[PDB]
Amino acid sequence: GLGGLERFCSPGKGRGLRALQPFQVGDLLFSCPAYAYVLTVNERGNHCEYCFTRKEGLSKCGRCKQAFYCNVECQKEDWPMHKLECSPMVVFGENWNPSETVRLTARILAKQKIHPERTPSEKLLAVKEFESHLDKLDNEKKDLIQSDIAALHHFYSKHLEFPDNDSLVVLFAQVNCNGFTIEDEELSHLGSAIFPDVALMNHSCCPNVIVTYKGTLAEVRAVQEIKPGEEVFTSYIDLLYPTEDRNDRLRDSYFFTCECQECTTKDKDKAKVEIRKLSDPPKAEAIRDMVRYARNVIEEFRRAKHYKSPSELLEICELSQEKMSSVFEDSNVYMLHMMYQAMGVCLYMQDWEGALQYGQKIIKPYSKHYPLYSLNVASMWLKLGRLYMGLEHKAAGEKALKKAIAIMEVAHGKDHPYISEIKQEIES
Ligand SMILES: Cc1cc2c(ncn2C2CN(C(=O)c3ccn(CC4CCN([C@H]5C=CCCCC5)CC4)c3)C2)c(N)n1
Ligand SMILES: [Cl-]
Ligand SMILES: [Zn+2]
Ligand SMILES: [Zn+2]
Ligand SMILES: [Zn+2]
Repeated sequence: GLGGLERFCSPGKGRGLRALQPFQVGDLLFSCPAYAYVLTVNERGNHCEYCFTRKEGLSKCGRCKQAFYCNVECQKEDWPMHKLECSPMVVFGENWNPSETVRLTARILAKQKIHPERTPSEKLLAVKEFESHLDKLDNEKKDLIQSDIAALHHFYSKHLEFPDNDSLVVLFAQVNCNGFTIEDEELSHLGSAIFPDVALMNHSCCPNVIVTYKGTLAEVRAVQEIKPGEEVFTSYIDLLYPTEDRNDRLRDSYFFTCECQECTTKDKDKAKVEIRKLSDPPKAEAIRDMVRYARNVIEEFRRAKHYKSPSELLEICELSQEKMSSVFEDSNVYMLHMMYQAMGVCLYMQDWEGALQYGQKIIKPYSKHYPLYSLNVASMWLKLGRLYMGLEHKAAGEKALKKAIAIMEVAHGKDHPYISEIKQEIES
């Protein structure tokens, strides 16, 4: 997080990261070891707790029987963090339920006790310097923070020395906006982590780098050419959506609005909210009304995922698209969102043919709307590839897997484990 790069003051943005040497597409700018990290509960059996390596036959922790490790080195090395939960899981059993944010924050506190001094993950930005945005948080968020502090005390009281409430409020607020989610090759949620030097990068909607993970190591690779003196920009938000949506998301979490070329011009708003070529052109009240509808349905579906059944979820996706299609083309990003969700439901039901059908409809417009080396696009191709291969559509499967590899070679690097894994899926 230092070679050929420096920390600097980005005008209008704040502290950021600047290139001192050229980078080409695919080049590693830096990697950043996790300051703190946690494997999500639902991936326990499938990944090592320490290093996140996926493989069959992982060795169980003999003390709690809940954690899984590659070997005794992984087990020994994870202990300073694992010790925060090992006995507590035995004590609490099925009542053990700290949120992932609480789990990550407990680790931060343990890390601060064992290694109080600057770590390699903090070459340019320290965890203590993270923005909390505490003065901008509403009462609901502050209430949620108090519930996290209560939970932290409740589940970890035998294993941490707690700072005072005011300090923990700041730390939870910092975790809330600075934590990264680590996702696998299909963008499935693996865990949460703190990558301080990665957190230094400012936001653009035409970013020049992409963040990926090799185990718990964050890696930062160029997705456009970067010249000496140029700022290194990552994206904090999902780039599928139009300018207002993007900025609503930025405002919600980080209390700023973007000033990049995409946001200034809004040149891709029309193509993203692609309107049908009707006989009578629609009127702005009807566009505005359908946009509002779409955004509300997306959000209602987000919640519905927790309590509704799979057939009810598909019905929502189908009905939403039927209503939206008065005004929107199928390549419209809001239509794609719902198809993407319907694809998710099919994969969950193990309806492999139905999932393939949705994926086939998503992929080409989805790829046009995202930047060239989007992990969202790579993930979609990978899912198609695997669906095709399972149904013995070999040529289509090879082709989709190779489209995924093409993106991933740039984003993850050519020697990444995922690529070796996917190349073996083709050679098979
Ligand atoms: C006016 C202005 C200011 C700008 C800007 N770009 C950046 N800024 C500054 C940095 N700002 C923050 O408030 C902030 C607070 C914290 N972090 C780091 C986390 C970001 C999210 N990720 C990830 C979070 C979750 C997972 C998804 C990927 C993003 C973590 C580090 C940044 C305003 C710009 N273009 N304009
Ligand atoms: Cl977003
Ligand atoms: Zn254990
Ligand atoms: Zn391991
Ligand atoms: Zn922007």
